[PDB]
Amino acid sequence: SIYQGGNKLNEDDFRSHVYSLCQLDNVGVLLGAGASVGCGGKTMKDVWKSFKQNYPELLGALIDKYLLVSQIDSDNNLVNVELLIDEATKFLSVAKTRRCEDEEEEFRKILSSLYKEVTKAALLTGEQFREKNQGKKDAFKYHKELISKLISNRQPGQSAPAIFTTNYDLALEWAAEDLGIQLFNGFSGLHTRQFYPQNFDLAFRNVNGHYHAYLYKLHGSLTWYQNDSLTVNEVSASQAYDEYINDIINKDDFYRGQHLIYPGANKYSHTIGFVYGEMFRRFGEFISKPQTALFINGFGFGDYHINRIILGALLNPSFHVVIYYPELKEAITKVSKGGGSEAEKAIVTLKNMAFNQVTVVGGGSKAYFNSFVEHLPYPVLFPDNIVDELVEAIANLSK
Amino acid sequence: SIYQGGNKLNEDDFRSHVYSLCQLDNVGVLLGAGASVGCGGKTMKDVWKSFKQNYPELLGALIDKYLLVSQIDSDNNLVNVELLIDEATKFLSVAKTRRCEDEEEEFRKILSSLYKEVTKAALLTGEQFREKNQGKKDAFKYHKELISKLISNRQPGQSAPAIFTTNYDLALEWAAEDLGIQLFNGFSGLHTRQFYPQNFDLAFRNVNAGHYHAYLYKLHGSLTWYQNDSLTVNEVSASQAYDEYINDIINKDDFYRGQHLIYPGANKYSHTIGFVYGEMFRRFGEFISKPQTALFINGFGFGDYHINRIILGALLNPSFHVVIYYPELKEAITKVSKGGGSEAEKAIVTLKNMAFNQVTVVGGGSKAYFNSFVEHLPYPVLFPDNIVDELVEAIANLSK
Amino acid sequence: SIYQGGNKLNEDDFRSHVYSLCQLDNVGVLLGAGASVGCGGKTMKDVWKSFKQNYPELLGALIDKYLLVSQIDSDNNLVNVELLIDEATKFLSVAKTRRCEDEEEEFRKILSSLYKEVTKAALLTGEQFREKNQGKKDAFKYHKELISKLISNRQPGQSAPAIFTTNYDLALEWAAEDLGIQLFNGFSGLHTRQFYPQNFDLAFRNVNHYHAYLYKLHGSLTWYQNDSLTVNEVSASQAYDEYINDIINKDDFYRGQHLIYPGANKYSHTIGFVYGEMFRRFGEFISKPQTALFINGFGFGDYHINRIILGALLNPSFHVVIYYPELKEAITKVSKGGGSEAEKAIVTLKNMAFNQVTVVGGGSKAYFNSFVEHLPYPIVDELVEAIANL
Ligand SMILES: Nc1ncnc2c1ncn2[C@@H]1O[C@H](COP(=O)(O)OP(=O)(O)OC[C@H]2O[C@H](O)[C@H](O)[C@@H]2O)[C@@H](O)[C@H]1O
Ligand SMILES: Nc1ncnc2c1ncn2[C@@H]1O[C@H](COP(=O)(O)OP(=O)(O)OC[C@H]2O[C@H](O)[C@H](O)[C@@H]2O)[C@@H](O)[C@H]1O
Ligand SMILES: Nc1ncnc2c1ncn2[C@@H]1O[C@H](COP(=O)(O)OP(=O)(O)OC[C@H]2O[C@H](O)[C@H](O)[C@@H]2O)[C@@H](O)[C@H]1O
Repeated sequence: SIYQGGNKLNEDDFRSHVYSLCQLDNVGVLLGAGASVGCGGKTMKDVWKSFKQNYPELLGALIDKYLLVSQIDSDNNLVNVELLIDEATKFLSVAKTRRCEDEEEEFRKILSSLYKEVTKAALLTGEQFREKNQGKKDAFKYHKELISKLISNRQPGQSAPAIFTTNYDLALEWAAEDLGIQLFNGFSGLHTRQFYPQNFDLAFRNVNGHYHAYLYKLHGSLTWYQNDSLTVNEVSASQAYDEYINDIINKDDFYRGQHLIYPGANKYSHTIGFVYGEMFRRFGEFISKPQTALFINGFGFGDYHINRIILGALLNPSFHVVIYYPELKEAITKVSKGGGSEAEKAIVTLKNMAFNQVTVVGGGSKAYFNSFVEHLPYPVLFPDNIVDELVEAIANLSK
Repeated sequence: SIYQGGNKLNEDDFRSHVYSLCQLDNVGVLLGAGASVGCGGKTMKDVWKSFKQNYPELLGALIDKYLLVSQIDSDNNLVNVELLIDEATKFLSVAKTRRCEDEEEEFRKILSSLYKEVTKAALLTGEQFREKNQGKKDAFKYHKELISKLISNRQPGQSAPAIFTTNYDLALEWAAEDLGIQLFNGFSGLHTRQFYPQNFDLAFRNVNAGHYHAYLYKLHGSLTWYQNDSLTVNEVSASQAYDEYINDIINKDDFYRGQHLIYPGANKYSHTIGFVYGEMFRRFGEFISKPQTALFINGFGFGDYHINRIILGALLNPSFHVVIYYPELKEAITKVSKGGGSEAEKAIVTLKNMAFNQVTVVGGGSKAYFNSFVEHLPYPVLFPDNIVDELVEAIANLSK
Repeated sequence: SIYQGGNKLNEDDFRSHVYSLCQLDNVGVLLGAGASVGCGGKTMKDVWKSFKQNYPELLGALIDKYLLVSQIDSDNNLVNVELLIDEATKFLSVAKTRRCEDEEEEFRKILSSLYKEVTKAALLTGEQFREKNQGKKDAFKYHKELISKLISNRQPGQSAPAIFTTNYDLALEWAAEDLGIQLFNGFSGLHTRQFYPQNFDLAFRNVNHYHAYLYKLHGSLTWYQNDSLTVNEVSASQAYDEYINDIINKDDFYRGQHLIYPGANKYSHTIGFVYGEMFRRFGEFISKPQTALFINGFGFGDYHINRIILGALLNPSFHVVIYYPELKEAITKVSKGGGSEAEKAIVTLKNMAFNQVTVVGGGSKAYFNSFVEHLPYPIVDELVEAIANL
């Protein structure tokens, strides 16, 4: 269930290790798309089912004329969405050069439908997306505990925690604004909010309140748009819903560059994108510094970039990592049978190393977001220890 | 029924935490109108009960014509005094603007008939208000104990304790004058006492090194303060105050003309002649924005907007600890579970559900009274070997 | 006329004195409603005249039945509307509580008309109010200079400049945003903004870039109190889509205790708390040592600001500079028997025998624009265009 360096580890020692791992100089987390399942989110598996059910006509064309997907994989619902986008874009680009009008519309329809399906699963509240004070609900009660535990475990003279994510939903912002705390994401201004890369080096100070954190979104957001003027703007949720989200969801018009996101395999296709590179540079720079700990939850290991970056970080004798993977036993069994997908071989390789700096936690339902939040400890405000634990010695001498 | 951070803890851990808190850089306390119940005071509910009995026709007119209070709200004892006073003042002002005649005098009578109950309930002793040695009785023992416990625990090179209150009575001055302690109030002189804001930074000093003193802040004025036409604040003794201007209030009727400085109102910013009220709150705000600070609250009912806001906004510091006493706690949770309850019943339950270790809430009914509050305070240890007795700790207890 | 406590000095002495004042520890700038006329602002006189000439049918009722407008002041255009709105709201609340059905609908018309007249003179851009980068226009040019130089004067290790304004229009925010400088106004968040008073003591510092404070005395067009008992804030576009557009382009509709401008709802603690906070912060700043305050665009028509300014003059290190143009006319009016209490208060400061007060009067001598270019002084476009060519 719990492995450290290829061996087996118990529970009490695991808790003691986790407690000691939160006292280092740098602590950070990385949250995937499975972390927001309890708040009302979806998963890429359900997107395929929704697309298949809602659009029964385009699937036939895709499987018949263009041979972009196999029949058995479609029936089993085990197809990769992040890969079909690249093939569809390549097909669209090839046809547009030779002036073939019939194929362009048929591929634009597929792209518009798939993008419409993707965006709808990030609202988390349906039509209630345009209301206010959504952070007071009971669903967003564990994010608040996570933030409180991450920030309360700090000593004066240390650095602030950092949070990395690969989602689009506005759960972290709502949870943080509920408690009245401020997060920094490189934006500033109210009426005209822009992106300034140098706003990541600013911290609070008392002239005569010391509670803040950073937040990096590695794949954009649902409220960021570009006007092609080499600038990026951010607006509120109700403003965005009134502007373009409602039209995209309901009017079923053709998709354009209303909002910038990165669904796909090759992230370098967007040449004029200068945000993605900046965020990944900050991630890589944060990793390299010594005396660092990192907790990973909700990640499916389906990205070449991230799991290629992680592997090279273990040559530093000051980097510790904790990885949660629910369905570990199935992957272990299936790799020995001949092999499986590329996502599972990576996690199997990590488990089998011989360094005492990698820990993998499995166990199905007990390696979820709630359990991960529960494992984090509370600080001890006031540290005799010479007789305090010796009082119970009299009690246990009463056999 | 003791909670911190949403969890629960026992008595021994609570007492150890209380002992730990008392030896910080700064220590303070905040009292309310519930702490004077044991000394002979009364709450606003008794004030309303007396008013409804003593003025039948005024209540009837209010119910029938002016419609300020509904028939169902009054009988079940759920009315409010601050909002009623504010609404009556607004109605009087609009009546004056409309140049009315009967409404003006009727609302003047209504307003003048209300301050009498407050002044009557603020005496704590009755006819013996203008007498000497009032602190020698047995009704002020616990206040003396609290003052002694607060003063004794301090170490050389630290800051003097501070006390805040929202009362009109003199339960603290009588107790402090019996022991010989010299409180600093913000006044000077004997034959003419004036409010100088610059005296809040003065400390005693002996040429050969009495050493015991403390500060007192009254947030809502006092019963012994009157403002002259020269925009000055003067303080007198109890005997002179009783003799000159407060005797006529009880015996006679309709003779209230800004005689004493009190704020029974929900909002005080509309009143634009009071600057001491803004003076005390600056010190209160400055006190709770310093590192290594602790604060105890007892007798407060969370009925003030400004205090609630300033307390809530002060929890963002990482070196602030607070203890709150609130006797009827289970009922508030039960009423909130249905989504209802008053705003006061919601402010307390919101605080209890925080995820920080820097907040503590105590309930239990009769276990969270003023008498029990003083008992939890620890006596200092003088000479401490304390390292060899811990060896004997196991030996001493050998029953079986 | 340019007099310094009753004496006269050349321009060089004035420049040296203002330079010495600008080299103090604490500085502050106070602006009134007269500062907005440089880009499309309006004064009380013009709006009152327009209301008189547009709705004369209900002015007689306001005088005969309610007794709200002084006839002599109305003819002389010497009436305050800010107090009138507050008393109208009080009257409406009293009528609603008393359950007077006939009288309840009467005050809706006057309140709607007053709010329609008020909001027409605060957009400053008309129908283009909901666009972006509106601070880039040439109209908001001297505001950039004022803010930039005020920030530039401050030396390292000292405090930050403060700005007090009575206008309730989005004027300084555009200039601050387009300049590239952050300002703190006691609000935080993006999706749901709330008012936290304790934000006026924060600062920035690079771990390996300054700011300024703004105090809106009477609120703004964006601050509004929703159904919940909390104070919020919205952007210009959202407010325009929500309520600003309707009240200007609708027949008759009134919500009630919803909006928090201009200094209107002071009878509610939830709404009066912010006003009290601004008053307290102003008073606290005024009563600090070695402070210099610059006044401009204020008509001295308030019974509260004048007295609190007068009381603070006890300290020998509190300098006040006033910019009131019509000084010689004031002297001529004072010469005869007739006079006004406001102008008597204004001319009282000229009876001082110490070199701290300096009153500037005349024509262009004391204007909000001219006041801007009195403080001392402290490409990319070509490259941007070259890049934009592709
Ligand atoms: N309740 C739960 N709590 C935690 N983890 C869970 C839970 N339920 C399932 N899981 C695990 O959550 C995981 C679900 O994996 P998926 O979200 O499809 O893969 P990814 O995270 O790489 O996709 C993120 C995409 O978002 C970007 O836009 C890019 O397109 C990324 O590819 C499995 O391990 C489940 O067992
Ligand atoms: N024996 C007791 N010992 C301690 N506390 C007690 C006791 N009995 C009751 N309490 C608590 O004492 C508290 C007071 O009951 P509340 O009805 O809020 O008092 P008020 O209405 O007279 O005015 C209270 C303040 O609110 C106003 O705005 C003014 O600022 C007043 O100062 C409750 O928690 C009681 O349970
Ligand atoms: N270009 C100009 N240059 C100089 N002064 C000017 C200019 N244009 C106008 N003025 C002067 O600007 C002045 C405008 O005076 P008022 O608008 O009454 O002052 P406030 O609103 O700031 O005062 C606030 C109070 O007003 C409310 O009623 C409440 O009582 C508020 O508390 C006149 O003297 C003009 O000559």
